[PDB]
Amino acid sequence: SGFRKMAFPSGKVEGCMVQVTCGTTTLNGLWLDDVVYCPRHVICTSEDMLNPNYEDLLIRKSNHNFLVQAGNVQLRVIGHSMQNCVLKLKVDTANPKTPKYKFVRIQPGQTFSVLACYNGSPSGVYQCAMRPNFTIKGSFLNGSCGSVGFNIDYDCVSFCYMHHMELPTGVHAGTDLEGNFYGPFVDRQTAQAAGTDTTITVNVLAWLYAAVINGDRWFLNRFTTTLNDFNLVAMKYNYEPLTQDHVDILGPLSAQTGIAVLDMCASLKELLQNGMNGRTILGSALLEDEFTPFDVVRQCSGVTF
Amino acid sequence: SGFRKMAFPSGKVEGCMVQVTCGTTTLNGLWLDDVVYCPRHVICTSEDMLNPNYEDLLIRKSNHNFLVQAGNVQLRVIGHSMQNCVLKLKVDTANPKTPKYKFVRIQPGQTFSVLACYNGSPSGVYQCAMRPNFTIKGSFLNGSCGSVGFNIDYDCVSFCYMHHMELPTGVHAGTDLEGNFYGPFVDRQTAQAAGTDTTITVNVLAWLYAAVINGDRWFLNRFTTTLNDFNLVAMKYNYEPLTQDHVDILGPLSAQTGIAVLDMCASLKELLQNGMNGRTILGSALLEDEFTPFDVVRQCSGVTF
Ligand SMILES: *C(=N)[C@H](C[C@@H]1CCNC1=O)NC(=O)[C@H](CC(C)C)NC(=O)[C@@H](NS(C)(=O)=O)C(C)(C)C
Ligand SMILES: *C(=N)[C@H](C[C@@H]1CCNC1=O)NC(=O)[C@H](CC(C)C)NC(=O)[C@@H](NS(C)(=O)=O)C(C)(C)C
Repeated sequence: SGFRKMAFPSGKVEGCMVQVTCGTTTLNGLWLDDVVYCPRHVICTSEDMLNPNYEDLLIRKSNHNFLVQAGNVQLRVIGHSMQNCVLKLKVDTANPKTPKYKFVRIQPGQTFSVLACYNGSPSGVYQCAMRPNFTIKGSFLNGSCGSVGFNIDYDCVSFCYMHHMELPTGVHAGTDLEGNFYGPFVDRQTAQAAGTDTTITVNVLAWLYAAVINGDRWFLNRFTTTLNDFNLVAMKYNYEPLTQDHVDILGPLSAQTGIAVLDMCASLKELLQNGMNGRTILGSALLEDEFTPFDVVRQCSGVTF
Repeated sequence: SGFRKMAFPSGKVEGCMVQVTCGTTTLNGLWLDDVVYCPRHVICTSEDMLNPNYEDLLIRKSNHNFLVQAGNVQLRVIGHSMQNCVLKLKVDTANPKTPKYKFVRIQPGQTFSVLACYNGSPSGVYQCAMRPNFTIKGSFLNGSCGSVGFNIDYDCVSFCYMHHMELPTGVHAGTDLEGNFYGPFVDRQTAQAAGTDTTITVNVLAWLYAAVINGDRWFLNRFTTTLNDFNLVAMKYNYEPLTQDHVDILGPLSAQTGIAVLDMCASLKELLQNGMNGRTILGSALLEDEFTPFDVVRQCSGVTF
C-alpha cells in the first residue's frame, strides 16, 4: 500500500542521452540507432533568439560544425536535416544501447516521465502531465533543452516530448519527436502565453479510486449523479467535461473497488461544492489530477517493465 | 524554474536488480560484483512468518535451493551467508553492470530514491525521506521486498535502504545493506508500531528557500527570531529542533537568496501560528519536509551524474 508520484525507470533513456554543441550553445540530444535528435535552436546565438530564421541559420552550417559527445566519446556527424522544430544529425555510429522505441504524440491529460539532463548527463527523473493547455509543469534550467519525456510499455520506450522552452508562469513547452510543438507555441524569444488551464477530471477520479484502494475512504458519500448533472458542476470549478470514453477508461478501477463511476462523481461533486474542511486524501490537501487511470492501476498492481 | 519531487536516474541500479526464489517465495535481490544481497525472509513460508527462526531455516538450505535469475539467465549460487537481516548469495558470475558503489547508513531527515521492483524487474522510481521515526512513506506491494533505496554522487551509487515490510499505518520499514533495520523493527509478522513522527524542520526551511528561488515569496515577513525562540514554537507544532548544524547546512541557500536562516525561521514561525489562509507555496497547500538543502541546491543548480 502507499501511493507516490512514481516515474518510469529511466535506464533505457539514459543510454540514449548525448550532448550537442554548435558554436557556443550546448544542449542535449537523443541518440537512437545512427540518428541524434535535438532542438533546432542549438544553432542559435543570443542575438538570433528574438526572431531566428532557422532554415537560414542551418544553410550556413555543415556536418563538422556539430560537436556530438556520448560520454567522453565524440560521435562524427555525417548528415543533418531539420524536421519542424528538431534537428536530425546522422552519425557514423549506431547507438548500441538503443531500446525498442516509438515516437508518439500524446493527448492532453496523459502523463509521462521526464529525464532532466544537462550537457548530455541525467540529473533526475520526475512524472508530468500534458496539461489541457498543452504545457507541462516541469523543472528545467538553462541547458535542459533536448531532455525528453517518455512512457514505457514492457520493453518499448514511447518518446512523446522533447523540451524547448519556459513560459512566463514557470511552465514548460516542447515538441513531439517529429518537432511539432504541443500547443500554439513557437521556438523564439518573444512574449507567449499559455491558454487558461483546466483540471483533468478523469484523473482526479482515478486518484480518488487510488485513495479508496489505500483505505482513505472518508469522502465517499451515499449519493449518485447523472453524467450531465456532474458536468454542470465540473464546469463551474474549471474541470474538463467527463465523457463516456472517460467513464469506460475508469472501468477497471470501478470494477475493482465496486464503486460505480457516477457514484464516485457524486462524491467528487461534494468535494468541489464543500471543500475538504482541512482534511487530506492520500496525504494531499488539494485534489490531484496528474495520475491517469492507467498510472493508478500500474502502481497499485505492480506492473513492471 | 519549476520545482518537482525529483528522483535520481535509476539506470545504474536497474542493471543490478535480480529475482531470488527459494521454494515458493520470490523477492528481489541486488547483484554487485559476484554477490546477491536480498532480504532473509525469502527463505520463509507463510507458516514461518509469525515468528521465524532464520538461522534454523538457513541451516536447512543449500546453495542450489536458491534460484537467482538476472533477466532470462539463471545465476549459479556457490555460497550463502546471513548478515543481520540480509542474505548474501555468492554467485559464479560477477555483474558486468556493477557501478562504483558504497553501502551507507543514512540519518533521519535524509532523502533517497527508491527503485520499486517485482520479480527482479523495475516498476518505478520515486523519492522518499527517512522519517524521524525510522519509517519511509513509500509505495510497495507484495513481492517488492529487496527493492533498494539509493543516492548518487557523480558516478557512485550509495545504497542506503533495502525494503522489508509494511507497518499498520501504510508506512514502510527496512534495513541498510548490512541488514540492520532502521528503527526498532523486526522482520516478523507481529504487531509493530512506529513511534510518533515529527516534521523535518531543516527540510521545510530548505523548501521555503526553493520557493523564494522560484519567485513564490508571499510568506516572507519583515521579522527575525532567535534560534531558541523559534525552537519553542517548532516544539508545539511537532517540528524537530533546529540545530546550529542545520543552520550551517542551510548556508548555501541563505547566501544565494540573501535571506538569513533566522529570518526564514521567523517567516516559518508565522506560517505555523497563522496557517496559509488557503494559499499555496510551490503549488502545495501543506508545508513540505521531504527535500533536503542538498536536494534543493541540486535541483535548482542542475547537478548531473
Ligand atoms: C533550453 N535549453 C532552454 C530551457 C529554458 C531555459 C530556462 N528554463 C527553460 O525551460 N530553452 C530556452 O532558453 C528557450 C530558447 C528559445 C529559442 C525557445 N527560450 C525560453 O524558454 C525563453 N522563454 S520564451 C520562449 O521567451 O517565453 C526564456 C529564456 C525567456 C525562458
Ligand atoms: C516484501 N515483499 C513484503 C513487502 C510488504 C507486502 C505489502 N506491502 C509491503 O511493503 N514484506 C512482507 O510481507 C513482510 C514479511 C515479514 C517476514 C517482515 N511482512 C509485512 O510487511 C507485514 N507487516 S508486519 C511486519 O506484520 O507489521 C504485512 C504482510 C502484514 C504487511
